[PDB]
Amino acid sequence: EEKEILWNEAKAFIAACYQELGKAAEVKDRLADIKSEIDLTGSYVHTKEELEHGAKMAWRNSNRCIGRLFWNSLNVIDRRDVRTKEEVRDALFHHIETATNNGKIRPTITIFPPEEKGEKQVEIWNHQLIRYAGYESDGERIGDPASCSLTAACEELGWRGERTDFDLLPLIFRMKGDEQPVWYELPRSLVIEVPITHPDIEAFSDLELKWYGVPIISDMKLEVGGIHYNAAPFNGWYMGTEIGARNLADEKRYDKLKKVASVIGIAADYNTDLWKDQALVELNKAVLHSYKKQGVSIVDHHTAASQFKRFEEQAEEAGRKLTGDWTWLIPPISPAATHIFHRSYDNSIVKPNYFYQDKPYE
Amino acid sequence: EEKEILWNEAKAFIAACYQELGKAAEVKDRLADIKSEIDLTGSYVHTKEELEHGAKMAWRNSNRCIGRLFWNSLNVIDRRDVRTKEEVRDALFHHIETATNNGKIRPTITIFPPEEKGEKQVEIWNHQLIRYAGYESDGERIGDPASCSLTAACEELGWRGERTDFDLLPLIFRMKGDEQPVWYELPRSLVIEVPITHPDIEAFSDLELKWYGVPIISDMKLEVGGIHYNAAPFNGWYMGTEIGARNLADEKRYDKLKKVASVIGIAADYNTDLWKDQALVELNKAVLHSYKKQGVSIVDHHTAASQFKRFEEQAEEAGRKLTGDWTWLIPPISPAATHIFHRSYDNSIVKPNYFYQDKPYE
Ligand code: HEM
Ligand code: HEM
Ligand SMILES: Cc1cc(N)nc(COc2cccc(OCC3CCNCC3)c2)c1
Ligand SMILES: Cc1cc(N)nc(COc2cccc(OCC3CCNCC3)c2)c1
Ligand SMILES: C[C@H](O)[C@H](O)[C@H]1CNc2nc(N)[nH]c(=O)c2N1
Ligand SMILES: C[C@H](O)[C@H](O)[C@H]1CNc2nc(N)[nH]c(=O)c2N1
Ligand SMILES: [Cl-]
Ligand SMILES: [Cl-]
Repeated sequence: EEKEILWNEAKAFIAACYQELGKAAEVKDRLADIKSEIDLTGSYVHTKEELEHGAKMAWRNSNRCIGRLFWNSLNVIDRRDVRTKEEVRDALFHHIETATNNGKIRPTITIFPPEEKGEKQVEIWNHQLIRYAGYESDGERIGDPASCSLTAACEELGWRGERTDFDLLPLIFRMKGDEQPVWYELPRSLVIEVPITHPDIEAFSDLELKWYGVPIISDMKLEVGGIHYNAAPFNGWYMGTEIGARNLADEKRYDKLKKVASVIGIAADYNTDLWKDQALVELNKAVLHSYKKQGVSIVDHHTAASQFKRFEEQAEEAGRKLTGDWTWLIPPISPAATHIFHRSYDNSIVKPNYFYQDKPYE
Repeated sequence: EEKEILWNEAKAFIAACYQELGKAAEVKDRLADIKSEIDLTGSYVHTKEELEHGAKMAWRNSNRCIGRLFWNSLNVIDRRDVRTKEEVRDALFHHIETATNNGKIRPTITIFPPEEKGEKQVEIWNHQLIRYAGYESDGERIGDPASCSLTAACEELGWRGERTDFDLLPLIFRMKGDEQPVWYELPRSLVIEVPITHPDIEAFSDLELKWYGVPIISDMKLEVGGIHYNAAPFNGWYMGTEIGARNLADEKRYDKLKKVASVIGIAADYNTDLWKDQALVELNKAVLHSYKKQGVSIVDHHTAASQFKRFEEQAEEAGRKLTGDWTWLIPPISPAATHIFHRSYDNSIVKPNYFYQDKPYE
């Protein structure tokens, strides 16, 4: 049955991929080649063209992503050749470097060898290649609470964090055959961080807030034509709200809204004063201002929504069905000021796509 | 089949209603009475107790309502006895008066005779008993655009609006047997309006904004035990965002955000300045402040969310399944600052409930 799934998915993908690439006539021969290869080896190997476009199609089908307009300009790095943890580490290091691009962020995906028969060749433990550690012990909470479990797992493996609020987690991944994952400290020269300041309010720097430049999802599975790339880290640039309205605002994250209200000089006593709402706006203005001042790529949620509208138009123009998750597409601040809020979306799963997978820790 | 639907719904409602009222033992006899009455007349008549609790159950099942905590304190006015348009008008006038309660708004529903065999006894054309007219002609737009079609329909019937931005629409409803609906101008002494001022910014009054005190939905069908009350106007108090973030903010409504940005002294040039977001906050602070200053009941979205959390707890406590529409429950500003955003809801339709129905105009 597993083979049948692979072949069925392969047929659907190769047809669709080759149609889009204008290689329609080559479908029959390519499928035959694949049909034998599956019959022989229990799997098949993508061409670079199929892989590159498959990763682009997968971004295009990401229902929760508001930034899908630029799906076709995705930078794909093919690292199916890696065999050693040294190679994995250097690929991950390289991904950070080239994607960061001195602030002018390049949407990039590095693709590692896929699962053979459910067996992972490489298993990345990081949720993001760049993320802050989190600590919770006897009342004392430090750093990013969302990283508490991974941090504890890393401290099992001989790593120790400095316990600032912004400890960079090391890269941690496990190779096929090894029982334990290895970990490597990130070179600080590879990680751009942005100090959060406010354009008008000088006291905002007293919060001593900062965030990393590049969000690189590293725990999701890329599925292309029945092939499971469990290790394929990808990145874009931040939408400001992700940092200002969530990472730094959520009670179960950095929980900074009360201190923001204090530095911007407003009371945090009454719900009717809408101080949380005011704090969210100024903090999100601070985030956008800070990234721009440092020359690190970022987009506000209004501009992002406009771009997503173009994506919707582009999709209809090309005769493709649009899919999307309304609950995720709406920004967490002023969503009714975007068009997204005022229309509906089909939340169907189309492949190729990126999927969740179980954590090896926890 | 229609009778079978009525009887099936009647069985489900009477059982459930009487369980909750602790009148469990009376279910059998009451159902027999109903079974004969349906067999005889093609319908059945609710007791005052069933009607009152049915309307309360219906509010409790309103998936899109964030204010369901106070479902059991709903003030039910039984006007199934009305036969004349004079009686309908005076009932509607009375509803406005008693619900307004000099600002201390009482959640109230006035229930008119139900459909007999799909035939409406009374047909209310108003979307809300109190709403502003809207005009669009050769480029010129005046008032509330959402009322454009109803306003045009009213001006067919001999009514004429003054064409201010806040013309009160007349009550307009049609009686069984009449081809045309009648219309009655609202007494201004019955309608509380709130001038919008800002607590800190004096120039906000230059916008000359205002809104009516009491939102009274009048075009929805209340369904109770198979009985269709197509005319049953209900009201609560406003959540501030409904006015500040939607009615006065939407481009297809009053579209006031640019003028708000001007009076609060910020530029409306760059998306990255988040001026819309800032304008939304100050305008919503203005709305809340204004209603409080006038002693007209209103609730901010944070407090409302807290109350809705209690409703969720109350529901689990009493062993009732919770249903809700996530897309409607989240407030249009700072939704991620509420618990609603961070959990999911089953959007199943439970009866009794309130439903949409076709407009007689349009
Ligand atoms: C170009 C800049 C990009 C922007 C501004 C953007 C924007 C967003 C945002 C705001 C989210 C929601 C994240 C959250 O709430 O946690 C998101 C989710 C997502 N984006 Fe993008 N994105 C970008 C690039 C990409 C790229 C390059 C890919 C992959 C090829 C991608 C795939 C996804 C996926 C899979 C999710 C869902 C993750 C999840 O389920 O939690 N995006 N995007
Ligand atoms: C007590 C004060 C109340 C508050 C603060 C409240 C809050 C809300 C809000 C904010 C909405 C969304 C409206 C919109 O976005 O257009 C809503 C919808 C709704 N509420 Fe309530 N509500 C209250 C009382 C009531 C009452 C008394 C009923 C009926 C018995 C009711 C039934 C509904 C229904 C049926 C809807 C959905 C209307 C639609 O589908 O568009 N609510 N409520
Ligand atoms: C590619 C990208 C761009 C962007 N602007 N922002 C992001 C952030 O995306 C996130 C941020 C946090 C969680 C998440 O979901 C992936 C995990 C998978 C395991 N379950 C929890 C969610 C995805 C990514
Ligand atoms: C009872 C109540 C309380 C409250 N705070 N706010 C409202 C406002 O509710 C609305 C406000 C606008 C539209 C609407 O929906 C009913 C119509 C039915 C016909 N289709 C369009 C929506 C419901 C009601
Ligand atoms: C398409 C989408 O369902 C629509 O814009 C909804 C979203 N959530 C909402 N929520 C409320 N309270 N009121 C609304 O009118 C809407 N509109
Ligand atoms: C329960 C609900 O789906 C959950 O809170 C979602 C809502 N929408 C979201 N949207 C984004 N972009 N990111 C999120 O983490 C969430 N969380
Ligand atoms: Cl993030
Ligand atoms: Cl309204």
